[PDB]
Amino acid sequence: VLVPNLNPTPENLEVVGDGFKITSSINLVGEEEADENAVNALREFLTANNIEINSENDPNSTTLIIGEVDDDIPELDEALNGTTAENLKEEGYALVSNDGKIAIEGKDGDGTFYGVQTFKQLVKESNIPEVNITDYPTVSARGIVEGFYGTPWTHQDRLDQIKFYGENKLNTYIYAPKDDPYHREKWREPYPESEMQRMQELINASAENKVDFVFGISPGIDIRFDGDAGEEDFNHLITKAESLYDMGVRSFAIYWDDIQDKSAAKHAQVLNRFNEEFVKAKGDVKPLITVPTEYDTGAMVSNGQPRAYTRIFAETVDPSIEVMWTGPGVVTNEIPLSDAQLISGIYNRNMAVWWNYPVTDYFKGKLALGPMHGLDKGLNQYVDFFTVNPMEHAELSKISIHTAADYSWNMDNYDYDKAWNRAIDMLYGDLAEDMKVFANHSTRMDNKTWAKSGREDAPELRAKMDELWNKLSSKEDASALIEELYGEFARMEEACNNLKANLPEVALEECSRQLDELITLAQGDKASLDMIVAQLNEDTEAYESAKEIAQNKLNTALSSFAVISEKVAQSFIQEALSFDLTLI
Ligand SMILES: C[As](C)(=O)[O-]
Ligand SMILES: C[As](C)(=O)[O-]
Ligand SMILES: C[As](C)(=O)[O-]
Ligand SMILES: [Ca+2]
Ligand SMILES: [Ca+2]
Ligand code: NA
Repeated sequence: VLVPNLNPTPENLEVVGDGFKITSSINLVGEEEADENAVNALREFLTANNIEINSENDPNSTTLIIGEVDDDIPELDEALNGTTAENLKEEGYALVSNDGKIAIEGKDGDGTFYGVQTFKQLVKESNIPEVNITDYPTVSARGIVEGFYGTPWTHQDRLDQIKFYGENKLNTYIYAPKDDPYHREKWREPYPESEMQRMQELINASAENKVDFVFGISPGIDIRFDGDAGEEDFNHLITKAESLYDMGVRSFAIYWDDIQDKSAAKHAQVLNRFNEEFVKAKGDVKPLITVPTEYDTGAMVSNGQPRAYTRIFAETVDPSIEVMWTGPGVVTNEIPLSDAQLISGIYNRNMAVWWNYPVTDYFKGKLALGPMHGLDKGLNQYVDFFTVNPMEHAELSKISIHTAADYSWNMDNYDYDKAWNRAIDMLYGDLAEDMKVFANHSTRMDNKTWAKSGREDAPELRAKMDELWNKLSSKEDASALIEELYGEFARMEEACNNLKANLPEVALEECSRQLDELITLAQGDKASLDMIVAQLNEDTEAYESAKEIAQNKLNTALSSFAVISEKVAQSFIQEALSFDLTLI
């Protein structure tokens, strides 16, 4: 039995046997000791898969042994056969499946939860490969920052995301929706009881899935620093955090991104005192997180030094506080190692990243369905906290989010093309190949001004198109390539028609306009080829009809709100329109 697709990619995986079939009922050893959340996740799986737990041990049944390094379970030590989570970093685990026994040992509880996650990905129709795995993340915090503008996620969207994060070993969710005044416009005041159950449902869902629910506060709207409105407003900040602490919040983020009010020393004072009086006082609270007013390299540095704010902020903030930045720009092609080194150097600490992809709020007509791209594979040298800013489109965000889980857990081995393919395969099953056709055309984000990021759209198709123009302007035979391109354009329309018919409403409601748009472009792309063949056949009537169709298909794509494949399927039409074979 083969190893299924896994996400994230485990650090170490060795195929050690032929694989075995899990029995209809199993022996469960260790559930009394092992991490509750981890056991609950196992039980949920076993139920959904029709695998019963024996009330009494039967040596003919499959044995599943679960626990932590701390625990003393001899059945665990036996089944692991020398493999252990003892030497592993936090969230690490060991997984051994060999000859009727599956053994999960976490370095800690989060770790046993993640082991279960790998187990659930390993098992297909009762069959499991025989493997030994030791696994642990590259980066210590890995998650989503809910920082996009436009229509907020629904409550159900959120619950589903949290469960999705847990399944793919993402441990951070920074909560900050624009339709929640208690994070900004009413930052001072605690949640009323009418909003309590909703917030409780998020806190509990997060805790169950080993996701740190980070509560992001943006006081900058109207926060006062100076004098006694300032001792007032700082105490309001404590009051709020205390009312959230009582609900179960153990992680906090304070934003200075939108304030116009701009004093590094004042922002950092609030942060430091909050840190001493709250986060250190509670003992229970994770390191404080902040977003400075200058949060991209262009805004932070000028002329080979930091700008005023950044120098003062870096000098004043406690070393234990987590500082976010977006890379070399707000939305940018890359975070090269050199940029992380620079910023990390200025702050004399490991940085946190806020990565603005797949967010599309700055160019909402296009969907960002690409992988993590442009992020240095050695980034962990200067960064120990990684978040992505997703789209308002929760369901379709899962594709790039899937790749972020792999990038941040197994950075050194991250392969953007393979990770992209794995995301669509795992998310879309039988609809995967059709989803690839469409999503391949919608990875590159570019608002034509300040914001651009992402793998280029449909690169292989781009290259074939370029080859066509090259052959045709070189008096070379392009017969076979013309045939091949007709096939690609027909395949584009076919895949989109399939997705329209078979995608669930939850995806379809996010992408239906972009599906129609790629159909229109595929049809304009076909017409474009018809122009070429017409010229080759010296059929002016066929040329003129195809030209009129191609121009129409281009014009509708340009007018529509939806945007896709600008540099490829769209641009090909304009290229064909302007091309004239008779001059070669
Ligand atoms: C600052 As933004 C990338 O959420 O528009
Ligand atoms: C084609 As590339 C190395 O910019 O992903
Ligand atoms: C570029 As033409 C042949 O439509 O004038
Ligand atoms: Ca335990
Ligand atoms: Ca358009
Ligand atoms: Na033409």
